[PDB]
Amino acid sequence: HHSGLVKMSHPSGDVEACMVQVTCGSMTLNGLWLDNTVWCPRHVMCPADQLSDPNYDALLISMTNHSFSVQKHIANLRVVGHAMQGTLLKLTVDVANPSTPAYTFTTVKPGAAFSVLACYNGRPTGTFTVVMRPNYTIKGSFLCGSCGSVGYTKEGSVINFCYMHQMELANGTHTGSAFDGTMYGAFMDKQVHQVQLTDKYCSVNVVAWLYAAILNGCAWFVKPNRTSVVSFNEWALANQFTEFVGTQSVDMLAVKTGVAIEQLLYAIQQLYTGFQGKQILGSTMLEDEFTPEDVNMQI
Amino acid sequence: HHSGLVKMSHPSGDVEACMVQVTCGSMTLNGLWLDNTVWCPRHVMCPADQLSDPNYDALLISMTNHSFSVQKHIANLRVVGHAMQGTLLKLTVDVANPSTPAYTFTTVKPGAAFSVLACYNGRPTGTFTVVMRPNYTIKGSFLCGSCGSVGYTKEGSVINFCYMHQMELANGTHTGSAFDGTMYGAFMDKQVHQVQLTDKYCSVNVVAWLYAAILNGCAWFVKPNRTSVVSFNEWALANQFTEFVGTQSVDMLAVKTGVAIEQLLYAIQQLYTGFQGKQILGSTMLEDEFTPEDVNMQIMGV
Ligand SMILES: *[C@H](O)[C@H](C[C@@H]1CCNC1=O)NC(=O)[C@H](CC1CCCCC1)NC(=O)OC1CCC(F)(F)CC1
Ligand SMILES: *[C@H](O)[C@H](C[C@@H]1CCNC1=O)NC(=O)[C@H](CC1CCCCC1)NC(=O)OC1CCC(F)(F)CC1
Repeated sequence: HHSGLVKMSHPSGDVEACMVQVTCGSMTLNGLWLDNTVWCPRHVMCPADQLSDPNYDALLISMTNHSFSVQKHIANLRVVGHAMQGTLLKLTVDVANPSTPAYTFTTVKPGAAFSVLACYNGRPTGTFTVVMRPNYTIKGSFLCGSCGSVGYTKEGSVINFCYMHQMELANGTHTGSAFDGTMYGAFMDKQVHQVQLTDKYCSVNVVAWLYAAILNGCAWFVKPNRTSVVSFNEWALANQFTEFVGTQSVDMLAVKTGVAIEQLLYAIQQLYTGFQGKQILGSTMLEDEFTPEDVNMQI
Repeated sequence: HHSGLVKMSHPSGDVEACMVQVTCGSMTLNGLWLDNTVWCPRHVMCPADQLSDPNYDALLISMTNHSFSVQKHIANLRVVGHAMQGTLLKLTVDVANPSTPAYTFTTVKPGAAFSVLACYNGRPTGTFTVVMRPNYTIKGSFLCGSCGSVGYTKEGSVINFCYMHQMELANGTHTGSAFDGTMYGAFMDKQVHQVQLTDKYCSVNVVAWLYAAILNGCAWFVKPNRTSVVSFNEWALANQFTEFVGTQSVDMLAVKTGVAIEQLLYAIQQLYTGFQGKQILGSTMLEDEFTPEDVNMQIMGV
């Protein structure tokens, strides 16, 4: 029995209408056009010469409004302002985006999922869902020209913008900025080798996934035994798991199933070292990319 | 090394602007509004007590234009005509959808992937990608209210509409209609237990996935040895694989890597038994849900 638990993205329509192309001299990439503001990565200012260690203060001083050009493919936009905020540019333009959705800015924490609209030359090309990993990188699919693609969640018709794509690490994973301008995971926007920390299992997501299993008729791993939040978090330090942190969302799953979070924490301690011949939701390894909210929504 | 080979859907905005709610008595579901036409599953006509063997032909005659209420959410639309085409209703409305995309109506074949815009009460809520399986079912996530949700691809500026959701089977998979009004597979729009055929591995997609592995620096499974297409296809009949049919998209993966299809058809015959402790792209079994087009786009960008 297919659980129907699949990797699901938000409808991208509201964001597609905000995507523009931004050019600065020879560099071009994607930006996000909200009201009279265009957001893009500041490295649009770098020539190919100096990608190893750009001087962003000197680059910005050297610029005028006329240094930037914004075009819409998904309108006639003139840049009337330019400023830096962390690793992002905040360009001001003269026309307001008529299709600006209600929005907010949020900084996601490890374990949370968000949707990415991948864009090339301001044209949306694909959408996928990613989980912010405990080492503050994401997987997903990003090729040359995708910088400035944005990640977002939704609450109603309210879009919470949370990610603007910046770079790929040598291991093929990715990182970007929040719209407060800080890079996820302290990475520097310099083309200089930087090492991701080790990845961990997102405990709270693993729990949701086993709840999903129980809801689909797979509960052989539920015993009466319990492990406390506090004991489990001590066990997790030593075994490559994140701190467990309960939510209203996870509690709903306990009520639906009759199974308590503590029972699954114990279950995870045992399953960590193997399934011993058994399957769960078609896997032989614990899965940590489905959040509690995914399981509530989809089952 | 992370491949960058992920489940990726088309941007759904072109399709969001076409989704409406269609109501007929008790039943409510989603519809697809293109120009002056609204398409929806015909069982919206069906009263809840008569779902096991509905007489659609008599249900339709009994309706008037006022029996159908159509609401946009993402105005009210006046129904000025109604007709049945196979398992779908074709409603005519007095306003042409001002945001109709260029579109076609092509039925997809097994192994082909498409994007789904899952909707409830005419409100788009999620998008995901599915593969039409050899037994004409799809996986995905569909709950009460999802009927009339649509699946599509986009080629150039043209959206191809290929799926309108109708039902969930006992094993949790799903099926529906093509926009010519046929149901995929044998299925009928009757709420009755129905025999779905045995599933199979999608050979061409397994080859694309092996090519993605080669491109990502993982080719331990490649040997000089080859199996021809005709020989592989005869073997496939006895081992739960589809016939392999090459395409230009696969040929490009072969040109780019230097590895011939026939070397990968040979490899599949050896990897079917198991990988014997190794992995391919973080997998210990063969993956058949990524197409050659996916691999060309996501790894090479074509
Ligand atoms: C922008 O579109 C592009 C996106 C990349 C291309 C491949 N996959 C992606 O996600 N970003 C870059 O190409 C990025 C540009 C530079 C510009 C100067 C400031 C810093 C970013 N370079 C990049 O991602 O290269 C990696 C190399 C390995 C590293 F660890 F050093 C980080 C930078
Ligand atoms: C329409 O929105 C709905 C979508 C279903 C509900 C649960 N998941 C889905 O994908 N479709 C139906 O409910 C469908 C309607 C009938 C009405 C007469 C014409 C033919 C289809 N019935 C259906 O899917 O029955 C299933 C329910 C799930 C099951 F496992 F119990 C087997 C029968």
